[PDB]
Amino acid sequence: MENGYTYEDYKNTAEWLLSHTKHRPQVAIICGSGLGGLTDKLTQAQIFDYSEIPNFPRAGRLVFGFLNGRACVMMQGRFHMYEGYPLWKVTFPVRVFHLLGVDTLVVTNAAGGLNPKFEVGDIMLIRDHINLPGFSGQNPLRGPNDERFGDRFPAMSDAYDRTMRQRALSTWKQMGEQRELQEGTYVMVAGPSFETVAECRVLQKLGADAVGMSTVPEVIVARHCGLRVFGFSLITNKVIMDYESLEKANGEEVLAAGKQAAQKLEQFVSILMASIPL
Amino acid sequence: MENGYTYEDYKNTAEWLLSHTKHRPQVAIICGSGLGGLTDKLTQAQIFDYSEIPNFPRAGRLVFGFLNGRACVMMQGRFHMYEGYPLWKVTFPVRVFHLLGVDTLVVTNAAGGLNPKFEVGDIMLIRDHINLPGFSGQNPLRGPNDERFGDRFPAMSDAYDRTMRQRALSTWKQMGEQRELQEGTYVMVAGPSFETVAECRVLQKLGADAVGMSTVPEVIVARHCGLRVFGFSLITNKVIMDYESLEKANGEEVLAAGKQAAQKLEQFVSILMASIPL
Amino acid sequence: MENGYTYEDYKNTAEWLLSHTKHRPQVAIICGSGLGGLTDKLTQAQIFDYSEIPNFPRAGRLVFGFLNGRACVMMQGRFHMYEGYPLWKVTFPVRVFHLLGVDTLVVTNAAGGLNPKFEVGDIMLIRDHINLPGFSGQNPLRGPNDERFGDRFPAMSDAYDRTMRQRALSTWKQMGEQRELQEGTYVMVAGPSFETVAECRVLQKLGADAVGMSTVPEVIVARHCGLRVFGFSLITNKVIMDYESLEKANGEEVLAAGKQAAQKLEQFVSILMASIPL
Ligand SMILES: O=c1[nH]cnc2c([C@@H]3N[C@H](CO)[C@@H](O)[C@H]3O)c[nH]c12
Ligand SMILES: O=c1[nH]cnc2c([C@@H]3N[C@H](CO)[C@@H](O)[C@H]3O)c[nH]c12
Ligand SMILES: O=c1[nH]cnc2c([C@@H]3N[C@H](CO)[C@@H](O)[C@H]3O)c[nH]c12
Repeated sequence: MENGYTYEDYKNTAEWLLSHTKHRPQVAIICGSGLGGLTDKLTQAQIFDYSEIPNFPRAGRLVFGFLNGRACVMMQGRFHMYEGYPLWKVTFPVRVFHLLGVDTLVVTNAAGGLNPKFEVGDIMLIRDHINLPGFSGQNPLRGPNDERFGDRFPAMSDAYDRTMRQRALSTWKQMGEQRELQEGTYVMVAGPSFETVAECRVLQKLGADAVGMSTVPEVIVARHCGLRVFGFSLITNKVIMDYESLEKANGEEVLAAGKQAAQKLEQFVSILMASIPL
Repeated sequence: MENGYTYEDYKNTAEWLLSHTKHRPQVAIICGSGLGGLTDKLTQAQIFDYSEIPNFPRAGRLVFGFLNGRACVMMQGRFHMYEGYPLWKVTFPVRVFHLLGVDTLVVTNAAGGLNPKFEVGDIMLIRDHINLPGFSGQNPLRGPNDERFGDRFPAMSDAYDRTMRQRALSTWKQMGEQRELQEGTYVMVAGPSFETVAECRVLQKLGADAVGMSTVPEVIVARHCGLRVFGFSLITNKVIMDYESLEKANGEEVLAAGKQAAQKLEQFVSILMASIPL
Repeated sequence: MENGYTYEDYKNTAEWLLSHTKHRPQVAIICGSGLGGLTDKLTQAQIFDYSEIPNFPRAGRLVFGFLNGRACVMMQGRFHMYEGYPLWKVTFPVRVFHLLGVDTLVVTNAAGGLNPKFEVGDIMLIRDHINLPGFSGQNPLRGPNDERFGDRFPAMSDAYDRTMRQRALSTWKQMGEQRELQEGTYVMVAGPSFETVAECRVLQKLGADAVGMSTVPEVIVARHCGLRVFGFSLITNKVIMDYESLEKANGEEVLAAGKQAAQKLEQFVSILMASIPL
């Protein structure tokens, strides 16, 4: 295997962007889908379709602008391993962002609650991840390493910025809420099918608190090239963890688990901006 | 990655079959190898070699006929990830079956007993699975989804039909047997080499009861497109679970673990037919 | 998928080698990198670069010679899944070795200690492995099997020769050392990034004692074709197993964890030679 992109392809995507928008983003935000009407909060919103973007994998848009005093770039729609993309395509935008000048990555996603304490609607702050595809070989850094981005063997034990995590628990308290900010381990599985009961039990045993099909690869790539990362999971569903229970996970409840729980998340992210140091 | 087949290739395999046999199967059966002399029980047996079959991966035969009052199609020999097939080839026949008109899938396989209660010879009824290749990306649905088959994000928490499971425990009692029908979680690993002792201990800890190298992908594809699924593992070997024990798993004992334990299985499947609703 | 090499490519690499060196090796040694200045201990050292070697994947050298009374072949630098090589390239030299006449494989590697009893510097003798890439499909034997090498379904429950393990604990006692020879399960993960804390906790729970990114595939291929295998991990780092700890795994401490701990290892291997039966 080999990454299709050369250092230069990245570099030429970045330049193209640098020249087609006067915005100079500092914070990249990678939202779910449902969990990002977050586009209206921006101001001076400039949109590019992925389709116009030299090299951009493949209705997918890059929106540049200003969230609450920070210059942002928001990916609206992301790529997934389950769509068939190799990981070096899934995480191509991350490297592009670094070269645009960005120094922080915020990632959000929807995920099934594995911890029996979580409730549909909860926001879980990501403290750590379990990269199960990565154990087998599906790590987005597989291949020759390019030292212009970062090291051969980057560390992930501190992927999720301790400072931003503290500031996120501050901010949340900064509005004394009906539920608290949750915290835990996000496990990535490839999907696109949902877990069996036995699989759920496997993931609870591994120590995971939430489960989804994304995020981890962008986080690894982000950290490889020196960005500060933090993120959240909107728990959209409690994963079925025993056999009598006749109820099921669907793409419908994940999507339709926008509502006040998703608006909550938008506003939370938008306030966070103020805790990101210039 | 991308599935090599288009909706049309399936469709043209099905039509070719619809026109070359007057049989109209309702139940697809996917047997092991050793565990399916089950071909003689059929009547009005019409055979096609895979080799004559427009598109069929690659001595492999589709046998059409009548098991105990049901119109069947029996795959004789299957494909495996360990032979090098991508999963979209392994599970191609499943989609073909759906379009032939089939509404039920019975899958059987040979597997090592992980549960220390099992004994060589036991039939384990499949209650659930742990799809370890699927955690990393080897899910046969990886790629663009085709809604003519089914949803983007199908559920697997109920893959193994509760009704058929109940009817299977009925039927077994319907002949008050020397051992009981076993029940549990089948875990798929890719192979083709057998597990170490430490690996066995891993799989026991995950909650698995039996282990093999097949089945799970056909089950996921079956469920993706609305079939009713049930299956069995003939436990052909107790997997070596500690270090003094000098005895070893071989392809010889799996094969030669036909005998009265495999005939038992044939007859069991053949009676089951009567519990499959028209 | 398919292995790029045919039985003949192996065969022609071997012959080329058989004819370009009068050495006839019996023991293949596959060292780390840092953990093999072991080249000077050899005598009658003949070097080939990988680059001159018909078919050899891709500064990489095969060194032929004599360790302590045994005819050796030492791979200096190896291939890794994380560099992008498929496993059938990573393990190509192993098959070549078998055809050179070799009957034993010694493998060594650097690995993070998962067992809280290990200490940086410790040598762990490999008693077993957990091949996590192999669970998902990344097994170097994936594809049609070639019976000239070995069986379709080889066993790995005895991969790590019990005799050589006993002789290794003898030999170590044969110099009554400040720490003892450690022993345990090596788990392979693909890398190239290092584990999170949560991942470490996963691997401790699976029963693993050390973790690295190599070895397992060569061992599986070695055993597939009948070689005797034994190996070691030099524990170069204690893997970070809880969150307050601010210290991190780096490629620098792994490399610079040569020193007296690596010389110890060289000398240990060099004495071992005397326990390998002719
Ligand atoms: O219970 C779950 N298991 C795995 N993934 C998801 C998700 C996320 N939502 C999407 C599927 O609805 C998918 O893109 C995935 O990342 C929500 N709930 C679950
Ligand atoms: O102990 C085992 N581990 C993994 N697979 C199998 C099998 C099944 N039998 C075949 C190998 O003998 C293979 O196709 C696999 O699906 C029997 N026993 C075991
Ligand atoms: O803590 C660890 N986790 C995973 N691999 C390694 C290694 C081994 N060392 C190399 C990276 O420094 C790499 O080739 C890997 O096989 C040392 N320590 C660790």
